[PDB]
Amino acid sequence: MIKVYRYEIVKPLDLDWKEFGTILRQLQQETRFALNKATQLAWEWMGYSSDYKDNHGEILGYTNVHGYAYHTIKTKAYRLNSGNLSQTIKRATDRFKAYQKEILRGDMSIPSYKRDIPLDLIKENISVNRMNHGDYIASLSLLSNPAKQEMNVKRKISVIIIVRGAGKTIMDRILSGEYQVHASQIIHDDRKNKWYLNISYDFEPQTRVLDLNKIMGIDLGVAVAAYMAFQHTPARYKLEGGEIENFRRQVESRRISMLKPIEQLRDKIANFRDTTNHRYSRYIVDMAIKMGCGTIQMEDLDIGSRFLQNWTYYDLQQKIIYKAEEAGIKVIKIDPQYTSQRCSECGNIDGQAIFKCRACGYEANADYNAARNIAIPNIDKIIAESI
Amino acid sequence: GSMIKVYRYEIVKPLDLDWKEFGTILRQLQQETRFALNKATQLAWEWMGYSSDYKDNHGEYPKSKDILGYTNVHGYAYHTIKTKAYRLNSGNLSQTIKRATDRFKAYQKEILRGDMSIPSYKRDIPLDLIKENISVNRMNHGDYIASLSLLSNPAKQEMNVKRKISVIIIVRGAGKTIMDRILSGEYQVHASQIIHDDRKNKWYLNISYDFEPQTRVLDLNKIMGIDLGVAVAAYMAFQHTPARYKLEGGEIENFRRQVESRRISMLRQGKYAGGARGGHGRDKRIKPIEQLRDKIANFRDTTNHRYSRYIVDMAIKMGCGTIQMEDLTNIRDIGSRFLQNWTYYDLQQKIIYKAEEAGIKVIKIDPQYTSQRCSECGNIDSGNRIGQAIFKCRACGYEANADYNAARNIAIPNIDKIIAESIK
DNA sequence: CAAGCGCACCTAATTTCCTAAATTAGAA
DNA sequence: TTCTAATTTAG
RNA sequence: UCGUCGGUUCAGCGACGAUAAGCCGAGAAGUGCCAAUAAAACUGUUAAGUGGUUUGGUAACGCUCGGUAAGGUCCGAAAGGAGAACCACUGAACGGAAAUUAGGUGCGCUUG
Ligand SMILES: [Mg+2]
Ligand SMILES: [Mg+2]
Ligand SMILES: [Zn+2]
Ligand SMILES: [Zn+2]
Repeated sequence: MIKVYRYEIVKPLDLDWKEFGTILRQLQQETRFALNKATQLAWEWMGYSSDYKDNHGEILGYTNVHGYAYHTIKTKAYRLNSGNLSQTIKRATDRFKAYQKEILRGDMSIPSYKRDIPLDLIKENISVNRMNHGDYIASLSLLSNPAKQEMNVKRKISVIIIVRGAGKTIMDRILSGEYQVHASQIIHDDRKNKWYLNISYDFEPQTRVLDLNKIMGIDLGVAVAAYMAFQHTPARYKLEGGEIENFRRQVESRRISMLKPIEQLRDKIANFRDTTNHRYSRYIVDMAIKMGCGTIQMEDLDIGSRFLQNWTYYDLQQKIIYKAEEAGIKVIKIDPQYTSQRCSECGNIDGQAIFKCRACGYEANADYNAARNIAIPNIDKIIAESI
Repeated sequence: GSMIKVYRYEIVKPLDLDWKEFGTILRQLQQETRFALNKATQLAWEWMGYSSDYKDNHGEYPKSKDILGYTNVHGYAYHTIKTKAYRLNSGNLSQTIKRATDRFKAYQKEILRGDMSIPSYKRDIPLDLIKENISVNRMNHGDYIASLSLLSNPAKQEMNVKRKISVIIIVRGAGKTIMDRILSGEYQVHASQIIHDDRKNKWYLNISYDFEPQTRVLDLNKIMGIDLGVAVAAYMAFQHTPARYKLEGGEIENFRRQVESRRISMLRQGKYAGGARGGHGRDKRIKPIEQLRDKIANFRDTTNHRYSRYIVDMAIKMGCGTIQMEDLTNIRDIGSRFLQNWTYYDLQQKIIYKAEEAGIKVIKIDPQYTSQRCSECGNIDSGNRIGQAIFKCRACGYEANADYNAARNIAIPNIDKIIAESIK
């Protein structure tokens, strides 16, 4: 629903980077003053003040803590926009109400705010418009009428933001109407000395319904117990078998030093293999329902180079199929052929740590490549056509 | 005198109490310590807010004696927390509060400027014990008993503990040398703490004490230099003698990589795990890595303890009086050193306090071209040759390991001034 | 694999601290 | 009546 | 292979536990979901517009708080038994506690 994305600020559109930078640092002092004062006033509002406060010298007229704080801090913080001051004060007082019980009990001292504090912004005070020559501009309303006059920054402060990549996909929907702005912030990073514009956006999450056209493959890996990949998204999931290696070392050592006892150790092995299969099968199907795939392609089932070595391989299929087919997903058993020794990037049919295509040069994890290769619709034939 | 050190003693059995009553007390007082620490920090921040509003509205700062009724924020904090943390000893509560307010007073400028957040104190806070509230007496038979004053007058009439709480402590090994000196008078017990170790479910009596260091006769013109190398954990060289002493690593990050790999492997396994591992909060889901609590920290602590002792012993064995090392605050050539994620500050901090017990002065110098300057000719080639291993300069043909010429350089007195006057 | 957000959990670097004097209440 | 442990507060 | 005990850390050794990267119970502070309700603030002649507050329920949560194995000896046929009593090795080291800053990691949602 409410997600954020950073857009680094290139340069001020009408100001210099010195005059613009100075204004931001003054608005940062007023933001931090408002955040700390709103905590003091929320500290008094809850009746937490000590006796000496209103005894030697120092109901209130308003209804909420935000109302009492906003009017008190309004006088001094006269540079921030009146809208943005409400959002800054709301953050401080909502954090005090969140931590109220720990503050009273004594499990926490007091909420604190860092020096390089973000500058809040409301929906109506941020607007992104695209210029015809492929430029992205974000007009920001940051100053109040008294501050605009003194600072000679009349109109809004426009900044150019680098929008390239996933941002251009999100941003181009904000301008159309699919995504709508909710709030915003102007963050500062001291390790790059760059200003950012976090534009939170509100949307309707996509409803993922099972599709018989999206395919999720499974790779019985060598260093990973299982690997999952998709050809419609770079998303990947891996069923690592760190617990399986430890159990096999445990049993072997106990078998050596065990020389009924052997009968009980064999019974434990059968249970572990079955339960691990249940956990492994459920994860595979759950990571398929999440991605909206309705087809699970995999191999058909000695020890092999596969990570599981000796294992109830046939039992795992009869639990992958049963769990997948309880949710509408079908299973296609595709022979391995040369899926591992093939390039998913340029279709180069042609150690095992990283696979590097000799022509295309794509280098990625071998188990991941063997999973994308399996994931291709009807990979079995297209390899057979080349071989 | 002049040095303070601690030694833990394990508490085996509480005399005249069960382990289910003493454990209940020790955790009740572990919550009043957290309350006192956290509430006394609120009063320091509150009083600071009052002062800022007073100066703007009245010209000059207010006086605590006239508004709070006390000459310090510590006294007012004691007056307000005394009614709620009524189980702690008054002495112990006073020291606990003093730590909270002194921390605030030390970093008050940073707190106002936003550079430092207001301190917040955790659940498993150690329990404070003053010098006057700790007494160790050993019976003839050979069993040490520590008498502790942990309770207040209302508490001693609610828990039915008429006198101090006596606990049996194990005193063996180097703890026997320290304790027998405390019972004599060579060492004076300072304010101490009670700590809980979660891995073994054991309570330790961390006793801090004061001891006069031994003063060996060591010339101050003898300097040993230490270089944290790339193929060796640390290298030591001297200017006067062509003697080298090297601390080859052996096992340094083998431990760290084999602990993080399990920690990530355990957490990643939680996504597909047994039914009982989910649905019981954060602790029961991250529970498998609770066996890896401080294995890395303890391994790096003991390993650095051995290295510092070896380094200081070589300085004493060769008669060295000054130990010059690098000031790595500038963050120079990290990762490529033999130690990669090691605690280079724990090694340096340990050498300092283990050299002052030996009467050895420690001087940190600014590492600038230290590993690039040939130690015989004195010609700082901006580009030496090889990245590591053998280093051959071109004014003299001097050949040696890059870690021995980086330890024969730090060993030169006032080399920090010399190097600058070779580039300006 | 990458990037935003929310949370918590680790580890390194770094600083500060590791009270006393006087008064009172309870016990022999 | 002495005194040893606990409380209180200045610096 | 990972842990428990042998005064602390590290390693070894002796005995023991291990499917422990496992099993289980209550509950309602937070997220999520559901049903009621609509404050502050802003822009506006008003009207209206933006914004989302407050209460209850539910129990899916890296939701909260917890429980669960591990030296010898002894009683107990055996389970089991009081954190009951007693006994328990070799080498190196043995200055810590709290907080803060910074970096990283994992989990969950969205997107490429
Ligand atoms: Mg051990
Ligand atoms: Mg030992
Ligand atoms: Zn290719
Ligand atoms: Zn040279």
